[PDB]
Amino acid sequence: IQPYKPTKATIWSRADALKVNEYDPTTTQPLVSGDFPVMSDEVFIWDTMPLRDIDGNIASVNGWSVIFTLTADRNPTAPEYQDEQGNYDITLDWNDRHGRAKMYFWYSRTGKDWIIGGRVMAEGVSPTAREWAGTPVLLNERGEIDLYYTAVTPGATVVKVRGRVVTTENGVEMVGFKKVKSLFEADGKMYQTESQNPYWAFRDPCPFRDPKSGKLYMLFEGNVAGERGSHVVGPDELGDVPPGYEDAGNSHFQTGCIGIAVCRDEDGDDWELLPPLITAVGVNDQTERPHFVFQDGKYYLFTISHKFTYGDGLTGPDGVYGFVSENLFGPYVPLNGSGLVLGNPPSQPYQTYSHYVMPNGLVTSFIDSVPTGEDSYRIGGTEAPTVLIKLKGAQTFVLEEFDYGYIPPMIDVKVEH
Repeated sequence: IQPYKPTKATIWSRADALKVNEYDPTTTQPLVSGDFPVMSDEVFIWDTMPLRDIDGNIASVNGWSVIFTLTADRNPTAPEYQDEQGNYDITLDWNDRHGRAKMYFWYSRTGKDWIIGGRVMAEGVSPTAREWAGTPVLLNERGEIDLYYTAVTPGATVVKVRGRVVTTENGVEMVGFKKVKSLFEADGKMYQTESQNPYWAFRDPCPFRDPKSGKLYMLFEGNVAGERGSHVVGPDELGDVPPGYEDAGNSHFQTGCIGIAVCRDEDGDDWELLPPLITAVGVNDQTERPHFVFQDGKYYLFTISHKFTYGDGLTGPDGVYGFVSENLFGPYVPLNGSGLVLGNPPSQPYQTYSHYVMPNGLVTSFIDSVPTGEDSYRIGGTEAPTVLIKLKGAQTFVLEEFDYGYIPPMIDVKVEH
């Protein structure tokens, strides 16, 4: 016997969070311009999910880059959205996107200047009208794709649906996404359920093949199991806080975690829930969109979070946070000491969201709200400038800004059917 340390969740502690610096130029997203272009006059987009293989490589098909987006109609003539003066209020329409979300695809041979493709699944295919985020996995040279996504209301279930990408020299179609299969939902002993918390999270599947073992696994956002309000911020959740910073307040209401499941097969058909990789009790309620970059034989685990969802007595920016380990199952340590990788600038604290760090270092995000004066602002619902970061040991560094929605491929796949 070679004894190994047992797998345990890594705790993102209150003490770690006290290190978050909102004013670090190496970990701040570049300022979005108030004159940003808008990709569609018919729909809003937000969470953007590039087509990729199971190993994480961003993929084009016959030269076409492809992205999937959460999408919602714009409703400029809806009476519900007319203000006291009879003028459309975009903010109300934008805020209502989540309740009407559906998956679209877009394509381009340049990795930008995206051409809209429309719905991936015909209306009524999804068991839930709300289609929340996940990952489109390109499977093979026939163009078969497994779309892993979150079927929301009733409940929140990780699901997948098979279909195919078909290309011509003029564009791209998504065909045959007809049969949605239930994979798993929160269990109540590891991950919190709706019964335990009406505000529970269970979403954002990120399947991957582990580069070391070759086994399939999948990340997702959850909350630590237990009745809402029953969690305890104990010594390990508090961490090594400095004098005067011992009060946890009511931070036991913040219970985010990064979950992981394992597949019993190579096809991503039958999955088993494992205990969480990272927990943030007393620190943040929302560790969204967990995803990996594998680099230098290490595991870089990124998650997106909000200022608003911080534990009582803590703060930090909206943006991307992350952790690094030598091993899939930990232990992880916070990048840059605090966990913060790329925060929104405090002068434009909601400019972007739902970042996705790709293995080439490029980070894509969507534009939310950009100030244009002391009191005024513009809504996005369109892609933000891509920004390059460098991962170096337990540090990250922001390097260079690229065009709006620039998502170049890492591989090209020749597809025939």
